[PDB]
Amino acid sequence: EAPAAVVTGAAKRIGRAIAVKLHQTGYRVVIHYHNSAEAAVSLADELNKERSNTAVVCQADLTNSNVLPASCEEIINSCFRAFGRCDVLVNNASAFYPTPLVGKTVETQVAELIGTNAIAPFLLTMSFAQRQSNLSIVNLCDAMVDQPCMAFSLYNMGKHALVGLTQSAALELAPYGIRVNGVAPGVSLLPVAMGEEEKDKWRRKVPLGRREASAEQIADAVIFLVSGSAQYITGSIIKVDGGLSLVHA
Amino acid sequence: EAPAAVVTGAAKRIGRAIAVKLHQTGYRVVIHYHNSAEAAVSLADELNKERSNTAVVCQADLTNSNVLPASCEEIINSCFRAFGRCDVLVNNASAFYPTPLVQKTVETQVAELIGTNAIAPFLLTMSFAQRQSNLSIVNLCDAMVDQPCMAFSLYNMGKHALVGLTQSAALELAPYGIRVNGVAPGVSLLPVAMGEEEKDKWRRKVPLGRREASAEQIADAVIFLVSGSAQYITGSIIKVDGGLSLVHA
Amino acid sequence: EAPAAVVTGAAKRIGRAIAVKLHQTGYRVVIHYHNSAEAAVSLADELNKERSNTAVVCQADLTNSNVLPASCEEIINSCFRAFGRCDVLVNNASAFYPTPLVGKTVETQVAELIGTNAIAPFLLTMSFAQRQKSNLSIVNLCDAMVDQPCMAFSLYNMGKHALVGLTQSAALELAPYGIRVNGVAPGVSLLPVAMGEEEKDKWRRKVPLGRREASAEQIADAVIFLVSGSAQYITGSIIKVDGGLSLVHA
Amino acid sequence: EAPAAVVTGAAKRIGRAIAVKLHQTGYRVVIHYHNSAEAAVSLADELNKERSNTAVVCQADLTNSNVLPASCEEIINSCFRAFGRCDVLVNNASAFYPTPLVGKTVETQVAELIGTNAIAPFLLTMSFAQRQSNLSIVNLCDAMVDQPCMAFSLYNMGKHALVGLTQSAALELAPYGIRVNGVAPGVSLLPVAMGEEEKDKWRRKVPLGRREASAEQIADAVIFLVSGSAQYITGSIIKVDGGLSLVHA
Ligand SMILES: NC(=O)C1=CN([C@@H]2O[C@H](COP(=O)(O)OP(=O)(O)OC[C@H]3O[C@@H](n4cnc5c(N)ncnc54)[C@H](OP(=O)(O)O)[C@@H]3O)[C@@H](O)[C@H]2O)C=CC1
Ligand SMILES: NC(=O)C1=CN([C@@H]2O[C@H](COP(=O)(O)OP(=O)(O)OC[C@H]3O[C@@H](n4cnc5c(N)ncnc54)[C@H](OP(=O)(O)O)[C@@H]3O)[C@@H](O)[C@H]2O)C=CC1
Ligand SMILES: NC(=O)C1=CN([C@@H]2O[C@H](COP(=O)(O)OP(=O)(O)OC[C@H]3O[C@@H](n4cnc5c(N)ncnc54)[C@H](OP(=O)(O)O)[C@@H]3O)[C@@H](O)[C@H]2O)C=CC1
Ligand SMILES: NC(=O)C1=CN([C@@H]2O[C@H](COP(=O)(O)OP(=O)(O)OC[C@H]3O[C@@H](n4cnc5c(N)ncnc54)[C@H](OP(=O)(O)O)[C@@H]3O)[C@@H](O)[C@H]2O)C=CC1
Ligand SMILES: Cc1cc2c(cc1C)N1C(=NC(N)=NC1(C)C)N2
Ligand SMILES: Cc1cc2c(cc1C)N1C(=NC(N)=NC1(C)C)N2
Ligand SMILES: Cc1cc2c(cc1C)N1C(=NC(N)=NC1(C)C)N2
Repeated sequence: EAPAAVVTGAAKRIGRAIAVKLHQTGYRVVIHYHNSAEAAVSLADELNKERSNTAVVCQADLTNSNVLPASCEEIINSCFRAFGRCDVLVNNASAFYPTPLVGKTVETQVAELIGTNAIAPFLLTMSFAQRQSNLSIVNLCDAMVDQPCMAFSLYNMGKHALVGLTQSAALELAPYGIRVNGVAPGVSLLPVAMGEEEKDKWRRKVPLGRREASAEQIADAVIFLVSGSAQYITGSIIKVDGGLSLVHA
Repeated sequence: EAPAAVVTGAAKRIGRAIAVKLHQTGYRVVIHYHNSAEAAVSLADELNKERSNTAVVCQADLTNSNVLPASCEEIINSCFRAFGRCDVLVNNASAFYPTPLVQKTVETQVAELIGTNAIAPFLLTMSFAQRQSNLSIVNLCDAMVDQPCMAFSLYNMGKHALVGLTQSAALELAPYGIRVNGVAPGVSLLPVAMGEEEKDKWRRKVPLGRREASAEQIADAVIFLVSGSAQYITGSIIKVDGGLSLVHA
Repeated sequence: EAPAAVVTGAAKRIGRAIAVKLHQTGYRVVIHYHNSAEAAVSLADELNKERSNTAVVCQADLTNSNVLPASCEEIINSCFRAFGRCDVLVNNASAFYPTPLVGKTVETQVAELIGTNAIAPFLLTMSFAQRQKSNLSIVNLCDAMVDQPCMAFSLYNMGKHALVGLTQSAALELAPYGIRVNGVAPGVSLLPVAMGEEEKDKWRRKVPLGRREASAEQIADAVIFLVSGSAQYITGSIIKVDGGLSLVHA
Repeated sequence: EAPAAVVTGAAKRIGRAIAVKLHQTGYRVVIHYHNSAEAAVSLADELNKERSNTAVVCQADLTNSNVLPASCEEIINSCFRAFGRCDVLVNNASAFYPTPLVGKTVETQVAELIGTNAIAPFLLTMSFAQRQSNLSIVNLCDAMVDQPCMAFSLYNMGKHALVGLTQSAALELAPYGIRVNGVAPGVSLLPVAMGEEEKDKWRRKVPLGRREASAEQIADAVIFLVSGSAQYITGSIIKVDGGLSLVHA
């Protein structure tokens, strides 16, 4: 009987790529989504047409609040309800937007950027662990956290917190046989609303090929970390950035 | 006239040593505190005896909540109301306690640990910057963040987020001439409630002299970073750890 | 036609496991060695028994010297001579022993530890790149514990740090030629056969993930990933394979 | 009696600023140099005019070779011969030039870049420690070593090695009371042969003031690390880079 995985923010883009590649490897998947209901259901439909009763959707807001723990617990519960087990958690969902130091309130900005990128991963990790084979968690990090975009403090804080979670949880969950690792893209699929000229400015900075990573390339590193070929790896973050983080100003 | 500094959690231990040292260097000081009212008032009294009208107290809970932004605005504002300027911010206040992944409600644990260690520092940084010469911010980090204590995930997340804030704010505030740096203790004054035997266990691990840092030694590094001797340093984090972080398991 | 790989220090242990997995994946290999001559020749023999003329050996001392560049060029040359191409270089060979700051001379310690761990990797990378005439890559065997080093191993540690710098520098510089450069950083893997079990257990007990050392094959699995089409966008990265060891405070 | 310091490559630029400031602080100094004999003697003359018998020169090639240990041993001996003691070692001398992977031989390139930047620091460290109040070593590192200049692999290798030495020697020498630390410039005094256009190009990248560090600014951080205000600091590398290393491509 097939293992099962939760992928957060899996309706589109990198999360969908990761859900698809896990499914093709033999996983049943929970496709978490927030606003993208149609895309989520559409993906689950495609996956179920390939193998029946192997995909489900689960809607959750991952903004920080006093109910975020309940929400995270429910996402994990959804995997146990559909599949009877939960082998892999992929923390992919991420809010990303500028929060200049010098319109959402600042309260909202902190709640969304810290909640999605860091607090929700921690609460999902807690629920995943409490409910417990090749068990692992993969966190989607950011290769450029030490050379950040100007005016993105809250986003940067959240991704650095996520690094701290990866290490702390790797350490504490190791005795339970749960590995915890990260994949850190540089530039991968560009924002939908980004103009082509602005996309090319990013592409030209990448040493390896002057192009963004495909979603599938990101997913490839996720698949490695969840596989038997990574059974000794925990607390590691693999950059998948085409050399981008190595380029000086 | 004399420059002014806000020091958070400045009633006792390291924050106290920082407040004293800045005051001895010629700063007027706001001593922020949460529960230690008697100690804070007592410190202001002692400093004011040295030089009249140079120390005040400001009480605030730095727990994350929808009122935290207003609280942080108020702290900065207290420095302006007392001293008519605010030249230095020291983010020292910190909650610290275990938050096991497998085990106060979880939402309280999040609010306290992430609020004090990261979100309060971000909001203070915003309030400080907006209100704006040798301007700088010093964040109290942690030298052991990459080799964390077992079961301290939320604390570790908060301190990693603080590293992210230090970098992101250094970059963003550099055009305004505000420097942003960190000081990362290893083992300094041990928890008052920790037994002498457990304290000795940590002391024994420290290569440089088999002892913890004094609060004064931590304050020394803060003083350097705020000084004109650090005029070109921003985005740097100075460990003050006696070599502890270099020691393998 | 099959690709070809050079693996340094490939006679035994992790270098051996790397050569074997590459060979199992379809690579032709050069097994470089220094003192383990019988093990190197027998390994290549067992590989050639599996598939004819798919393995050669090349002996070289990788101590720093004025002849080291020539040796390194010859190692790369031996891959082109045998197989007509060189797709993969694995810098695996390593000297490891204490060099306290406070039976070899210091100049010998410098030459062996900096030579094998850093200078020879640089010189091999140079010859590798220059000889290029679809998936080219270099993998450098780093060390997960380089920021929490063993007492009295300054030269070793300096060599492994330099190796980090080479991985980054060569990744940036070689990216325009489509050559990826990455690292694998073991924590504790195969401990010396001769180390007492009670000593081995001291190390094993410190590892979070299973209180055991990595197998050689576990280390090789990461190299195999980095050289594969699943890692085509990865360059300049160093994957720790340490079971959480570098996370553990003193 | 006044303490004594060895500064390598001290005839010009940053090493000169370091020797000057150490001298202004009360230290007697050994001004090591390789080719700059006139500039070295001129500097010794200025310092001895200020305080007689407080400065000496010592010539040495720091290229790697089988006699480099003897040369490093002699530099340390020259401090004992002039001053009767050796309290501080500043590893400042550095060769810097491109060594592309694709008129010096490669053997020479290796010997010069790895010897000056790494092996000579190790051998000086060894001799410093073997001949042994407030003892310390300060290594001049490089803030940009993780985002290196294209075609500078040997230089980068040497500076990364120097980080490893800083850590390993801090750990090993701590029991003897010798601290070991680093200062990592970003862009400071720009090279002798660089056009105005190219100087401005680098200046423009620096967040904090769009200018390079002064030699004195670099020296200020060295002074801090050897001072009594740094007595618990060992194994630390302080970036002095005006935020340069924080800037993405
Ligand atoms: N793409 C890139 O270039 C890079 C990506 N990364 C990281 O890789 C991962 C994937 O990147 P990418 O696919 O571009 O991510 P996206 O920006 O496309 O976001 C992924 C999903 O996050 C979900 N999400 C956003 N806000 C919330 C919220 N409040 N509650 C719940 N879910 C929410 C959304 O779900 P929905 O649509 O259902 O609302 C969204 O589809 C991220 O973690 C990202 O930070 C790192 C660096 C670069
Ligand atoms: N001591 C050490 O060994 C180490 C220290 N550090 C860092 O150095 C800094 C100072 O350390 P140390 O002096 O030991 O710290 P403490 O643990 O003594 O905490 C400092 C102050 O933080 C304040 N604080 C705690 N919770 C809150 C809250 N909810 N709202 C507002 N303020 C709050 C308290 O104020 P009050 O008393 O008024 O209630 C407390 O006195 C901290 O940031 C710490 O993380 C890092 C590594 C180790
Ligand atoms: N095993 C572990 O726990 C760890 C391993 N590593 C790294 O992993 C890699 C593989 O480790 P492992 O298999 O244990 O390494 P070994 O200690 O077994 O050494 C690997 C090979 O290096 C060769 N070598 C040594 N000196 C020279 C020299 N002067 N000239 C040429 N070749 C030489 C030897 O070849 P010969 O036998 O033919 O003389 C030896 O077999 C190394 O780079 C190592 O540093 C990192 C962390 C820990
Ligand atoms: N300046 C900057 O922007 C940056 C500097 N740094 C580091 O800061 C330190 C000082 O920088 P800077 O003053 O610009 O350095 P320089 O390039 O000016 O060199 C310092 C001295 O090193 C000596 N040196 C060079 N080769 C040898 C050799 N073979 N043997 C002995 N001594 C030798 C030279 O002495 P002589 O003149 O007597 O021949 C030279 O004057 C260096 O370690 C450098 O890497 C780091 C990053 C940036
Ligand atoms: C550089 C960079 C980093 C990113 C990033 C885009 C770019 C260009 N993304 C990040 N997170 C999320 N959630 N979405 C997007 C907008 C695609 N991180
Ligand atoms: C190792 C260690 C890390 C610390 C730490 C103590 C120890 C032993 N402290 C931290 N933060 C806060 N707020 N207080 C205290 C308890 C003093 N970090
Ligand atoms: C970026 C940069 C890094 C440097 C550097 C200059 C620049 C611009 N220098 C380095 N080391 C030595 N020895 N001299 C010089 C040339 C001044 N490192």
